[PDB]
Amino acid sequence: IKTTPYLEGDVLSSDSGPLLSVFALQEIMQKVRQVQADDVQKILDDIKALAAEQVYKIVKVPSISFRHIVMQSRDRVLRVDTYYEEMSQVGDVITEDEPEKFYSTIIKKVRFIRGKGSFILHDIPTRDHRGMEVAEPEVLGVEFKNVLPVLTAEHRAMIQNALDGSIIENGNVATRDVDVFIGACSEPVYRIYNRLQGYIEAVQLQELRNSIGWLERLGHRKRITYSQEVLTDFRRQDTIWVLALQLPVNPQVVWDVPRSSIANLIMNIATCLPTGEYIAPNPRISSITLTQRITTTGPFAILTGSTPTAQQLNDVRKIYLALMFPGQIILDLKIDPGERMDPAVRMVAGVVGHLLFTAGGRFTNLTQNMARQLDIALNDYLLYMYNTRVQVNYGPTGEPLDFQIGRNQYDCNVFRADFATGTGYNGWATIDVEYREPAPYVHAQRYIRYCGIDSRGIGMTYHCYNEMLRMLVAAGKDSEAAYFRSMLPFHMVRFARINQIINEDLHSVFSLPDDMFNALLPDLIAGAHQNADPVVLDVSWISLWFAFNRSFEPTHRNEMLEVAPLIESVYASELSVMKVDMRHLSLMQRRFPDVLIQARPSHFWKAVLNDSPEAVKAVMNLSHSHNFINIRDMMRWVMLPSLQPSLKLALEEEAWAAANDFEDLMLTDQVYMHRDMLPEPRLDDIERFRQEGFYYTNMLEAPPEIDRVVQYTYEIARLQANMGQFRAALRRIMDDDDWVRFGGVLRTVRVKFYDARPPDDVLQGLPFSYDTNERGGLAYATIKYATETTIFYLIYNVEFSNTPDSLVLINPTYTMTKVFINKRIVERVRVGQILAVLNRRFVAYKGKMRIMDITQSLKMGT
Amino acid sequence: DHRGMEVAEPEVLGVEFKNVLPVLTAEHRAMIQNALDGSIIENGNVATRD
Repeated sequence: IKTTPYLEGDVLSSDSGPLLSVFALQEIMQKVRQVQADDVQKILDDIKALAAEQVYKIVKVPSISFRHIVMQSRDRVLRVDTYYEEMSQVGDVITEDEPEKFYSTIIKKVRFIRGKGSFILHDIPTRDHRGMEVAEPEVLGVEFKNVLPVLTAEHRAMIQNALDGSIIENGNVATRDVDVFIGACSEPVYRIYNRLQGYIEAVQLQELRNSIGWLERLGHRKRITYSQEVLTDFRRQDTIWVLALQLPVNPQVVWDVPRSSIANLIMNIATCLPTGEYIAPNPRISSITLTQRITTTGPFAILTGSTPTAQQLNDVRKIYLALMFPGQIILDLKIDPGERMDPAVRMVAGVVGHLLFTAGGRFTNLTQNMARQLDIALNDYLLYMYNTRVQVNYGPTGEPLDFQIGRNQYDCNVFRADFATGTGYNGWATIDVEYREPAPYVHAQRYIRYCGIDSRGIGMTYHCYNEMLRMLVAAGKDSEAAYFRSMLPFHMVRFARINQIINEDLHSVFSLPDDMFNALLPDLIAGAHQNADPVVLDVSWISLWFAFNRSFEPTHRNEMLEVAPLIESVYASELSVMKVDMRHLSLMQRRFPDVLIQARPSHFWKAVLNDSPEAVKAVMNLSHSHNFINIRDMMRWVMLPSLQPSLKLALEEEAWAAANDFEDLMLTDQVYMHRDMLPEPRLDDIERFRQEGFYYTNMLEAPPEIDRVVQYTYEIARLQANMGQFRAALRRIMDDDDWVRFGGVLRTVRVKFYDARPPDDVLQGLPFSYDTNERGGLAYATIKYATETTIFYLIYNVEFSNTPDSLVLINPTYTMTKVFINKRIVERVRVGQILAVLNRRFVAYKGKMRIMDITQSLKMGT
Repeated sequence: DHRGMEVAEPEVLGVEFKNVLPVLTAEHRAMIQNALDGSIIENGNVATRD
């Protein structure tokens, strides 16, 4: 099957060009760009990647959560957990001038803790010892290698046997027996791991059966193309089932998002629209000699023999898109002052648009302007008269079609456009919407039938076509009357194919709800679109004639159709996660009023949308660029009740529950400034320095005293900077030797470990930045209240005593700032209790367990 | 945006006072700034437009 040829510049061609779905996507994006104007394969692949989303990581060995530092001694070593530094390094600079940056950073923090907390064990290694199953040293949550060579032999032996005593303990659960042992893990990720394990130990095989049944229901509805049943091999007891997602999605959740009509249309295009070809009713007629084709003289004879080019091809496929989407796509005429042509093409477009397009009834895909243009064009054609002379009887007004024509006085004024019933178009006294059975999607019960026919036709006509022929036989134009009489079956079969495409392939969650579809036309006639918004595209004149002379026959179905329930369920789960993120952000703001920063619903929405899958971000961005929202929409949408339960949402809720303590999130406000003479090694007598070593930090181990300390809130700091005595005040008060606090707001802090002398910036930086703008301003030099601040852990290398050139600070200097924390990050512990972190219960499934989920396993598709 | 509220910049207001800032004291500038920043922006509807 190949399309009928079209002229390309000077030579005919019959190639299909780009895909129809790609064309629709680029046309809609270009249109919305023009809307705002005062990659299509990338976005399609971004939508495709939504299926490949994976939440829980099946890992061989849990991540190491501790490490050690040893310095010239056997009794004690320093220990540190890596969780705090990994939590801190994902930070970003914070100012209260940017609430959206603030809350986007918080969202990044909680997403990081959720992602690092979600994991599970499958195939742990085992070793044997005297018939006892013992875990390997590497599977633990604590890694130690540097401590072994340096320690005294007795301590080495008494830690070696204790390490060897890590015997695997056996136990049984609902899935028979598994392996249990002790381990070490940090608190938040262990809480997330426990929550995930508790969800896993829940059993919902009945939910699996219901999901299978819904899949089969949708499958026999889509029995024309969807067929995949693999259930025969699933039933083996040596398996583990992870029901991470509930498949019977609820369309109300995804249809509650305000101004989401454009995004829903665009992603329905992405996931359902098929690819076709454009075929003439009589193939290969464009190759025969033109003398055969242009038989005589007339407007129809002039348009006969013309051939289209790429512009008309694109406009014809735009027309077909509008026909396949009645309630979302409307059309108008592309009008410019540069047009010049025969009015014959305008007359034929006028006479044919009444047959091709529908108005009134239950749905209309034309504008009032377009309907009026079609009416005046048909008036011009009916008044146009070249080979005969017949009588005409005009009416009282100057309206189009307000006359009577023919030997019998026949009223053509019915064909004047009216949206109340649709007399002049295909909605004229013919049923088009009907209900048969409860659909698998509970909001898309309707069936759309053009011209009242169903594919489940030879020689059938319909009402509008019958009175069209009645018009034309009253007008006495028997030439094109016979032409339309002969061309009837092609029109009927093409509209049957369009009906089949509309009713069968397009059934998805993204179809417009029935109430909104019925209320679209009242909103259109009223003029105020309070609920939904369609889009209107421009199309040329002769594209109508070429559309009536062409057809649409599919060749390749949409490849994404095999995972569309999966991607839509994931998409709804993402919406639910974002909504609960909004809720918990609002609650956290209420919970901590004195130190958090006030933001608006728009700020919260942008913050929660900043970290999101790319397809979701792009579709929301384009929808909200096309159509607007206000604070009222956010305040309503945050209060709506519906949610989509999921493992992802449960993990998010548990992440918030662990993040109730905002201080544990590597955020604080306990930053202080106080001059300390920076300690340095004496480096005079070599042997004692080698035996001792030295390490230092700016840690505040205890909170400072309530007296001899001042506070600077941001407003006082701003006013002092605007005055210009900020440096003087700080200088005098620090010459007074007092503590100072930069409290009021949350500051991100980084942590970093140093084995040598660092650059001077981290040594003696300041919590603020001071910039002296040009003289003659309103407010003089200004202050950025918060900037990069880094707590540092300085531990020198004893070997570098041979080369002090990289270790001497040349000239003595002061240390400027200090930070207070309450949690333990690095602590000095005696070697007698290194193993004191082995306090968490690790469980693991056997290797022979086959652990998976069929909803993600189905994506093979063969 | 100040304290979560939209406040217009001080130059949209048709008052020129850049010359008298260096003569005021601490308290005077404090009350002048406190009065100035409180001119929030309210929302309204005109001809069914926001």
